[PDB]
Amino acid sequence: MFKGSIPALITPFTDNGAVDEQAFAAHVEWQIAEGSNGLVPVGTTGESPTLSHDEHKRVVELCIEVAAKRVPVIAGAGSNNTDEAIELALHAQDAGADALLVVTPYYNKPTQKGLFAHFSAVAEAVKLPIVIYNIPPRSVVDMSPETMGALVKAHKNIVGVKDATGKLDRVSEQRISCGKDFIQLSGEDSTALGFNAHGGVGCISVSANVAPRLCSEFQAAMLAGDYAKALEYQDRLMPLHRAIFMEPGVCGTKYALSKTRGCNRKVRSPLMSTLEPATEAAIDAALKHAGLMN
Amino acid sequence: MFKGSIPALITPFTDNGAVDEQAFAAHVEWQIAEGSNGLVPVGTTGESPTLSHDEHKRVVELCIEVAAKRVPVIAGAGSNNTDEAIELALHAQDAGADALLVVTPYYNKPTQKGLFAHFSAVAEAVKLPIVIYNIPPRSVVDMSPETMGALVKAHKNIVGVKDATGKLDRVSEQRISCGKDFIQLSGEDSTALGFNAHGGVGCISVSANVAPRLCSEFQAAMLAGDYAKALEYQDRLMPLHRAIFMEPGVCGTKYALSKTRGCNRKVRSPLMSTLEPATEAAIDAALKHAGLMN
Amino acid sequence: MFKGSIPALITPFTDNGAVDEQAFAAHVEWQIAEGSNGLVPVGTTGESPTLSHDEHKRVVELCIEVAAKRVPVIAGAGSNNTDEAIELALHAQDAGADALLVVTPYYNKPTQKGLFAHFSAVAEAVKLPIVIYNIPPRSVVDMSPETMGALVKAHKNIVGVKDATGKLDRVSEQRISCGKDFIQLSGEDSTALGFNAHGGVGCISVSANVAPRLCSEFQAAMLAGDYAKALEYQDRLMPLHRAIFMEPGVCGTKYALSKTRGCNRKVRSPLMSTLEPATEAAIDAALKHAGLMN
Amino acid sequence: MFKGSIPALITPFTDNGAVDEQAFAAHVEWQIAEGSNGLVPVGTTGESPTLSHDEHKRVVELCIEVAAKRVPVIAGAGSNNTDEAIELALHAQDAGADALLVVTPYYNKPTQKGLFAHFSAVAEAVKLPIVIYNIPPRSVVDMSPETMGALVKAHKNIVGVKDATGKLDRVSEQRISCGKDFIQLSGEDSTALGFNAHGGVGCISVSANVAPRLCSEFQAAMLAGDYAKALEYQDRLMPLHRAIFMEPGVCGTKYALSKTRGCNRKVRSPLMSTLEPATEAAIDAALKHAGLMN
Ligand SMILES: N[C@@H](CCCC[NH3+])C(=O)O
Ligand SMILES: N[C@@H](CCCC[NH3+])C(=O)O
Ligand SMILES: N[C@@H](CCCC[NH3+])C(=O)O
Ligand SMILES: N[C@@H](CCCC[NH3+])C(=O)O
Repeated sequence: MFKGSIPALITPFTDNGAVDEQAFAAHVEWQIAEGSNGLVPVGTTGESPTLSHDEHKRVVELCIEVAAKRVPVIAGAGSNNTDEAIELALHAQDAGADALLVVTPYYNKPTQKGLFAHFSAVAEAVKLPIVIYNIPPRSVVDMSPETMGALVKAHKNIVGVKDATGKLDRVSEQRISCGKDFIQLSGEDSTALGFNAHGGVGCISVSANVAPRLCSEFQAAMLAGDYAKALEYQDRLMPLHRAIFMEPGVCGTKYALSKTRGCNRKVRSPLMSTLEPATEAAIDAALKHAGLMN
Repeated sequence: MFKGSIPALITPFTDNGAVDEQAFAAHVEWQIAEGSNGLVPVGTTGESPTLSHDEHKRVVELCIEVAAKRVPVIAGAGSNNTDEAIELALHAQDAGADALLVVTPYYNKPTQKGLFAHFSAVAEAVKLPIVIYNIPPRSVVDMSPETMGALVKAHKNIVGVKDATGKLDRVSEQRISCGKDFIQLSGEDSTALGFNAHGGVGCISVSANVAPRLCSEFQAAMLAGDYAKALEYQDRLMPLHRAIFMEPGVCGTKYALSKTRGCNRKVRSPLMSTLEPATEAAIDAALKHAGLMN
Repeated sequence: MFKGSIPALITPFTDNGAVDEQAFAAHVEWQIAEGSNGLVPVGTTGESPTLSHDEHKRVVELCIEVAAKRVPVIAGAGSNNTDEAIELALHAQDAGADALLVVTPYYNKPTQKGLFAHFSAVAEAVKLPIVIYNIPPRSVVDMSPETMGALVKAHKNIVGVKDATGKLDRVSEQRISCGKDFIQLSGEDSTALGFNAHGGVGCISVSANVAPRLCSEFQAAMLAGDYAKALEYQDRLMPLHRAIFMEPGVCGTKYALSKTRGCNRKVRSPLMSTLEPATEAAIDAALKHAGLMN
Repeated sequence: MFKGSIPALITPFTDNGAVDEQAFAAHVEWQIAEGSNGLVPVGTTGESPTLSHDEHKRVVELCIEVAAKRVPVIAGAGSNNTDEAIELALHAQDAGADALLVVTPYYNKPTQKGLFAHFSAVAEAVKLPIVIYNIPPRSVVDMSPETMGALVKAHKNIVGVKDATGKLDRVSEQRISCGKDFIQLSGEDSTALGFNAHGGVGCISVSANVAPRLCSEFQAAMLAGDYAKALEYQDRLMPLHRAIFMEPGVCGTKYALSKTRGCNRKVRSPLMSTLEPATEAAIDAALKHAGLMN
């Protein structure tokens, strides 16, 4: 599949900061019931940076168990250390994941050849399909369409991109360098609309955590070529997309879910369990606009 | 009225550097015959910065004359000096322009309140509709959706935006702040596709100078809601969009037209009448890919 | 000379926006009396963008007349249009200027070869020494040390740079490409200290408009190699440097001068004659800290 | 205590990728013998991202052992996860470190309040002095002078900053918000000169790995107030500063040391053990210019 609305799942915690397994399972079940087309456990939105390797692996395991092969599980296996990425990738494969989401190394700022070496090493270590997570706003480095194309040519299991550049011309450039069959998924909720118009086939989504049905219907409209209907969904959802990201998306999302479903707001430091009053007011207004709150 | 494929017309020069009125008229005639839905004389692509006031005014006059009310003429009237913008706007109005394209002040970096004051002064001085030209990559400053919305509320003749931010979420934000009836036109050829998906109704276009029929058909497909067909045009045109802008777009465009139509490559310093061999090779390949050269 | 504290002079206006010749003359006389080492009429801070060519030329003329050859007059002759730069440069030369300040073309975004052609054309048109004004925060383009070095090699009258990159390693790179004898002047008040440590010999200064004596003494300390004393001046002046630029520097400066010397706050649109309360409070506090107000 | 030339030590590896304890010890001995005034084990340059926790802790231990209290050891204890930072900080304290270098969280992009919470939690967990490592080019987020000042007020053991903003006005702003006694150390080799002119008292240095004596003498000149001599060292060292960073600094440094001292170029993926020919040529030329190679 690798298409449609694919939530980058939050990782719920109890007040003491421990992983809340029952809350996570309930979230996954609800996501599937509401029409989410795939699942990304332990991406950015799943607070990958503040989980231990054991916790990361466990959340991936739990997601696979709960999904029960109903929709593809694209497991977060990203690291700025190639050894760690391989370790996480191998666990996810053994646990029964359907694909891997692998971020460009952050902080250490490798060259394009370093990016090639990193992704090549992961691709050679596993048999699973790999989705490249290109996110310059977080990793600073930016995998060029040329480097991406080289990886596609070299490795049959490098199958797609979660493109969080926010530059929609990159979709067009990636079509040229990687082919029309290369799976392009939006890494940004607010531009998922234009992204699919350029050739994208879905979105790995933060907002889908809050509004899985509306997000799935939005993606279904674009698959059907009904962009007029898709724009109606954008009118309905854009205030939420924006409000969730006024402060870190993880925190915006957990606040939104605390209002709609009574989810816990707890996150791990340096993320904060609190938000500014204006952010909360904007999220409240966006939820009302979307019809998720009265 | 203001929609579809709207070329930001080049201003052809003769070898002494003077405006070539014959070549300009022929270009306008050909643009209309090939399906262009409107005309922007003396925008960025028309080398507004290197024309005198007299020359600027004359090119606007000539465009109006040649158009003969067949398509709307949205006259370039931008300046970083409010006095000059008013002077150019008043001339264009007297000459018979249908609208004005007014850029955000460049170099002097005004505040949001300065932007408001600038556009308010222009709007109060004329009766014509005004399209705000928001281009942070050139002007550095960026008119916020809030400032844009305030201008829309304050002035009935502020009717649209040529949005060259390259941030397609801005279209969605401008829909919220300015309304669904606010006329949004892409200021970037390469993302015109996603731009319309977000609610845009056309593109003020550099590439239309070279491929007016293909660009018009591309825009027509999106107006009809046929985004699958629009993507086919993007496949055909993207190499050209990219190649024209490897070096300044004015120079890329004039090279392309020198190959297809024998147009003079002459531009005014600090723009160059020459390009790098790799740029010319890429433009050549793009023209062949688009079916404009054999 | 071309060294020490060189104010980029404000252009005072009367309430109706006309150039106030008597106020300008008084400002220049006071600057010289307080120890300013040179003068830049009609730079950015002189509101070059909103003066007509006639007004630009007149202010340059007046500055030359008032200075009476006591300190060098480095006349603003910048334009994004090579023809206009030459026109302004030739007038300044005829009027008796000692040098020219020539900005990198803004808005139209030329290539490095375009920058070379622009500065070469100006250099060949005049006999006067030229100071390149490299300001990427306004012009977007950035003259590389390689391009700068090429201009120095090609033209004996390209003698220096007003470097507003804010990247002090550029001073070191420019020493390599242009030589140790190349005159480097800071284009940023807040980093004039580190700039001279790297090999700079002065600053073309906004803050010198407000505190010419303190700025001259600051520069004199660095010339003497007394960087400990220079740091004491930085402690005294930094709050003013910062406060003046919270909003556009022209407006911050004119407010500061309205408080200390009763100068008119009038500027030309899109600059504003007003500031936010917090900006005015910060400038007030900075003036008190510097000892310019009680 | 914390001043002068402080190398951010490389971590040498053997060909199997393991930490080379013999080579690391020899490097530390040589650094101290050549005049380095302090040591930072397992910073960015020490490849902190690609070490395991056990390896990170071991390299810190070894550095402390070899130093034998001759110069202060400022142990790398940075993480984007507050729990990990605390774990690493507590180990370093128990091992006998003199201070901690703690980076702003990377990738997860916390708010200013998140930064405050992160550094507060680390400061409360240990008794050791903490140097904040502010590096927007890697972490994206940027600790403001206001947030830094708040941390200084709240915690007596937050004593300094490794400032890698490359904005030298920040030193002046940090003097205001944090006080004149706040220990400011340059996080950039190429602007260490201007940094100290603004009030810095040293540099945590990549280049010191290659040229420890020249870097120590450079810093000694600035401490003595001899900025003319310091500039002479900048003339000698600038080509090396630049060449080391054409590609990742770790790799530039290890190449330089392979030429001068026979050090292994081995790094951990996604860093590469190879460089472009032009980079190696530039490093070669820089070493010859500095008198480190014939
Ligand atoms: N905090 C580290 C380790 C996380 C390990 C589990 N995902 C990082 O962001 O890379
Ligand atoms: N070169 C000036 C004047 C151009 C006047 C005609 N458009 C500018 O770019 O603002
Ligand atoms: N406003 C135009 C013309 C100014 C002419 C006098 N300096 C510009 O900024 O280029
Ligand atoms: N690769 C992870 C863990 C490194 C742990 C040792 N410093 C990171 O960069 O945060």
